[PDB]
Amino acid sequence: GRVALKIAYDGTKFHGFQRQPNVRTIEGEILRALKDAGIEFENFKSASRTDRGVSARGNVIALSTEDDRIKNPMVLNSRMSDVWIWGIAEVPEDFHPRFWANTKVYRYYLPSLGMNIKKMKECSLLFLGTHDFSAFSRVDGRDTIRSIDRIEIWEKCNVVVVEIEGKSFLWEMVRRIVSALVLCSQGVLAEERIVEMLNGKFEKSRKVPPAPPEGLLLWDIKYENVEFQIDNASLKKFQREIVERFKLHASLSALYEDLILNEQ
Amino acid sequence: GRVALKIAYDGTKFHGFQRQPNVRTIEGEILRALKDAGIEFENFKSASRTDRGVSARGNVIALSTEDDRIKNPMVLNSRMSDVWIWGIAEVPEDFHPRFWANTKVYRYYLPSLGMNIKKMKECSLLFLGTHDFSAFSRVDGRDTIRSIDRIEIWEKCNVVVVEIEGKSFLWEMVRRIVSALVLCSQGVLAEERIVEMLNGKFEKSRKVPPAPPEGLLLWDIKYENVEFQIDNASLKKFQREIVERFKLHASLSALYEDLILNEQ
Ligand SMILES: [Cl-]
Ligand SMILES: [Cl-]
Ligand SMILES: [Mg+2]
Ligand SMILES: [Mg+2]
Repeated sequence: GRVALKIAYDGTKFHGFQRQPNVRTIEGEILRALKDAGIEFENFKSASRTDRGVSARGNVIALSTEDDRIKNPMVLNSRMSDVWIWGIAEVPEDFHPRFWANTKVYRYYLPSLGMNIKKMKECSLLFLGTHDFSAFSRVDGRDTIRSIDRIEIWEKCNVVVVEIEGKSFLWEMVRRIVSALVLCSQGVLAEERIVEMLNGKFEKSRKVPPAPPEGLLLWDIKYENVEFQIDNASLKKFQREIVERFKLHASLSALYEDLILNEQ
Repeated sequence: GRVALKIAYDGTKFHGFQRQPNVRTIEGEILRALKDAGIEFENFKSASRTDRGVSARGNVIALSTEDDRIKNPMVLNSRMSDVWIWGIAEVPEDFHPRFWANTKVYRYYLPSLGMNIKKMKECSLLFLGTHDFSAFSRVDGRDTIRSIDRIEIWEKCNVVVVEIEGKSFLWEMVRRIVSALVLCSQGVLAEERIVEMLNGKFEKSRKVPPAPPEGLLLWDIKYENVEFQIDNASLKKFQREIVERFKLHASLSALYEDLILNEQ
C-alpha cells in the first residue's frame, strides 16, 4: 500500500531537499537509505521541496510499497544522518502529499537584536488574509493570490519567532514576508506601501529580498483525516541528536552575545 | 619599545593559541600578520595559551619593536581573520604578560537545559578561596595550590554563565570546575566530597573531566598600573564580525530548541 512519512531534518547539513547531482540532499539521503535497505517502492512524492538551509520538523513524503519494513522508520533512520522519519500513516493510493488538502505551518527564527517588536507585530496584521503575494515571493509560474490563515509573533530569548499558517506558500514567501516585517518595523517600509504591494502595485526590480534560509523551519503539515503513528525509537534518536547540537549553538550564541558591546 | 596588545578571538576557528605545525592557530595568525606587515620584533610573549576551541575577549600579548606601525592595530587586523587586536599599551621592557602581576577573568557558557541553578550556586561557594586544585586540573608540573578570588553564576537565556576570577589558573581548571559544578548540582557529587578533593584527597584516575572547550571565554586580563588605549577602527571590525556570527547561532539555537520535546 501507500504510506505517508512525517520527517524532521537539519537543513543546515544539506543542499536543500530536492535531489541534485554531486551534493548531499534530503531526498538523496532518503532515496539512498531506501536503496541500501532493499525496499522497492513506487510513486515517491514530497509535500514541500525546502530550499538549501531550511529545516523541518514535520515535512511529509509518500511512497507506495509492499515491503512491510517501511512501517518501522528505524530501518531507514539507521541508514541516515540529520534526517529522522518519526511518524507514519497508511494512506489511500491516490494520496498526494502536495495536493491532498492540508495546512502548513512555518516558523522563522529571527535574531531580535535591535528589533522593534511592537511595530513588527503591527506590520504582521497586514499580511493576514487573501492578497497578491507576488511582491513577497520568488516567481515560478504559480498563481500569486494566496491566503494566510494565521500569522503570530512571539519572543524566545534572543530571537523573534514568526509563525505563519496557510494552505499553500509561494517560493521564499515566508522569508520575504519576514524581511518586509523587519523593514516595516524599522520605519523603512511604510504600512501603506505594504498594503499597495499586497494589492499588486509594486516594482518587480525592487522586491524585498528573502531573510536567510537557515532561520526557516517547516514546523508541520496537517492533512485532513490523516493521522501519523509516532515511532518512539525514532523520536529518541531525533531528540538525542538535536539536543547535542542545540547545546553547542546555545553556548556559542551566548558567548558571542557577551562580546557585543552593550550599547549595540 | 615594548607594547602589550589586548586581543579578542573566536577560538572555534583555530586549533588553539600556541603555534603548531600544519594547523591554523592564533599565535600563527598573529606572527604571519607581523611577517606580512614587515614589522621586525623581539621577545614575543603571551599571557595565556588558550586550548583549542577556547575564545578570548581580552587575552594579552607583548612584543618589542622600533616599528611605529605597531601602534595602529589595523596594520595587523587587516591581515587576520577571527582575531582582533583592539587595545594597546606602552610598557616597560621587562613587562612579561604571564608574570607581571595580573588578575584574569574567565566566563564559561553552559547550556542550562535541565540544570538545578540554585544548587549549582551553592556548590560554587566551595571553590572560593585557597585550595588544592589538583583534582580540578590537568597536571603540568605547576604547584596545584591556587586561590579563586571570585566565583559568580548568573543566567542568560538558555545558558548559565560561570565567571571565575583569580591571579592564576591551572590547565583546564575552569572547565573542570564547571563539570564538578554540574555533577554537584545533580546530586551525583556531594559537597562533602568536593571539600575533600579541594584538600588533596581524591583519586587521580577518576578526576572530573573538563567541560567542552568551546564554551570557555577568556574574558579579561588586568595588569596592575597598565591601561590599554582602545582602537575604535579595530573594535568596529571586531563588533561587525562578531555580530554576524552571533546572529547565525542565536537563530539556529532557537530553532533547535523548538525541536526539543517540551518535557525534556
Ligand atoms: Cl520561505
Ligand atoms: Cl579551563
Ligand atoms: Mg487586497
Ligand atoms: Mg583546604
